[PDB]
Amino acid sequence: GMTEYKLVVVGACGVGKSALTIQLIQNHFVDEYDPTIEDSYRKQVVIDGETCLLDILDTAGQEEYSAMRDQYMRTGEGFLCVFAINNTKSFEDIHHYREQIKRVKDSEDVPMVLVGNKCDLPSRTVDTKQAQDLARSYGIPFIETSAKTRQGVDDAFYTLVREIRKHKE
Ligand SMILES: *CCC(=O)N1CCN(c2ncnc3cc(-c4ccccc4F)c(Cl)cc23)CC1
Ligand SMILES: Nc1nc2c(ncn2[C@@H]2O[C@H](COP(=O)(O)OP(=O)(O)O)[C@@H](O)[C@H]2O)c(=O)[nH]1
Ligand SMILES: [Mg+2]
Repeated sequence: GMTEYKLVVVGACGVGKSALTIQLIQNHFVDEYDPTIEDSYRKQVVIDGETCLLDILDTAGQEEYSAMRDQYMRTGEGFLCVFAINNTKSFEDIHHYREQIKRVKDSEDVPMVLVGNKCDLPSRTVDTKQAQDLARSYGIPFIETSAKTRQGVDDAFYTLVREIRKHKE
């Protein structure tokens, strides 16, 4: 039976949670995506030779009950924590997101990956070393991505699957 990995993409508004998710799934870059739209996507991929199904929730601004969000929080196995490299505040927000994840799973050891998105942009205010230092502190990988050019998009989600596989075994 095909293994499924339940992934949840989190981070502050505008960092590119949706654009990352839509790029991985539909192979195009979206200029606007309703920041209030929270949806789940599936895709069949092969990762290190294992055919498997990514089940991804793109979190958003939800003042309303989502039965589907409840299930991904309860049963999600890995988190993509996204900030944007031209948004210092979104980088400062990461710690908040990591603490929420630990609380949701009631553990210090939750599979997650730090993603620095929008690295196609020149106006960079969060440098790579800051992000590596934070990732090293958390004990998690750090990947630089561009939802616009596709740089690191497969790598970020695939690295997350690999962290989940290690968590299992
Ligand atoms: C621009 C709209 C958008 O993308 N968002 C608005 C809501 N966000 C938000 N703000 C603060 N705190 C959180 C915390 C969570 C969260 C809860 C539990 C576990 C993991 C986790 F990330 C989420 Cl999903 C969104 C938050 C950002 C998204
Ligand atoms: N240049 C550039 N723009 C991006 C990138 N990712 C997202 N954006 C833009 O940033 C805005 C916010 O993206 P969105 O995915 O809605 O952020 P979200 O609220 O976290 O899901 C959108 O207009 C995207 O077109 C990127 O990697 N590079
Ligand atoms: Mg969005």
